[PDB]
Amino acid sequence: APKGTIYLTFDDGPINASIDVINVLNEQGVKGTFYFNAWHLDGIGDENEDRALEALKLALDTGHVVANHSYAHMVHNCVDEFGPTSGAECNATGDHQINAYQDPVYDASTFADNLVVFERYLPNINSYPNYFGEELARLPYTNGWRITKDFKADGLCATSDDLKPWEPGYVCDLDNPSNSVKASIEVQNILANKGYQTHGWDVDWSPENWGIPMPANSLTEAEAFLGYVDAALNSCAPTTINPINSKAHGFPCGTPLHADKVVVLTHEFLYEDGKRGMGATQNLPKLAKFLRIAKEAGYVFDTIDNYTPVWQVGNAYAAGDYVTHSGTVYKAVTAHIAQQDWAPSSTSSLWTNADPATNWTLNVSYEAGDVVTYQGLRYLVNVPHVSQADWTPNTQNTLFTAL
Ligand code: NA
Ligand SMILES: [Zn+2]
Repeated sequence: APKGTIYLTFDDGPINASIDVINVLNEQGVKGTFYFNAWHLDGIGDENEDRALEALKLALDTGHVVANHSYAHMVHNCVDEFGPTSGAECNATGDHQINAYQDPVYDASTFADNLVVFERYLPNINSYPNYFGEELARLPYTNGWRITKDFKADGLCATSDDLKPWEPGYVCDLDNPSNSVKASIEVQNILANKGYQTHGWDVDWSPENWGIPMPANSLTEAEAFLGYVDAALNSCAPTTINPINSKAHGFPCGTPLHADKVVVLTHEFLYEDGKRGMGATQNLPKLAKFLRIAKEAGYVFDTIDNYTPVWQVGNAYAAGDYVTHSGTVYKAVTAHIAQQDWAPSSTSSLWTNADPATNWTLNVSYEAGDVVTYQGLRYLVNVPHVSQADWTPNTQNTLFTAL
């Protein structure tokens, strides 16, 4: 059995550099998960991106998973009026993380916009089984997680209302997080209610010297980075990670679904020869070498659509095991072997729904203290129970108390 599973994930494509990263992965059979921003398809993302559509097609045609990172990386919150030059304008100030989330309803809606743009540029995108745009997301800047009803985390220092973490006077108060962080938490919850899972990361393959003129050249070496992975294994890395704005607060250390897994965050723009350094000439070899020695160290590589295992006929499940089935998270009621006619569902006796959503949902094991939303109103669970269709919170006064 493997030492563990690494989920190599790439943020902020599709850009020209994505093609070179993908090719490297393909020559070793490794599949990645790509958290894409469609504004690069529109040509306003201030990267080398004339081949962005080519790169999206290549990701899909060679089996990589495409996921939702929002249309424009929240850059509308970086400028007064979003437009074709906002990306460069925000790159000039480096203020990406300041007021990064403002109106959570609007900001969450830019994940929906992202999908509309993908489906205009690639009309058959939903005929690809590896297109997970509607089901997997990651918030810009934010190591926040929405995995199951009992597996969630928020980056409480991820973004700021004024000061960047290194400026004099910067403070993060975990009991009074920034307005930006509070808005981002609401974004997480909106997406969970639309059926997304969101995944953060354990380790960020990033420049070791943010300060040199060509920072991409300081990308950690393959051997040293494997050391970071090894150290992340089963050590609750999302909470121990540095810098402060990268921590995932509340992450349930030791949760079984994270056991023996390491989610790596990196960015394809770090693997390009250009304004950030000779990332292609120096860093693509580090990537290729990482894949080789990771596999030799006993690791296997997988994509985020398998982080929660997909339900499969014939597999053995223990009580408490989590799966996804047709995109929905379920928790096994009893140990059993899966059979084709008894799949998870809203009426299954073998599974309960354990999506990280907070809207009232059928076949959920509700506990005292849970709060559900139903017909626009909030209800507290009074009596633990498994929900069912007749027990809608507005009419079930024994089981729910309106807030
Ligand atoms: Na889902
Ligand atoms: Zn990003």
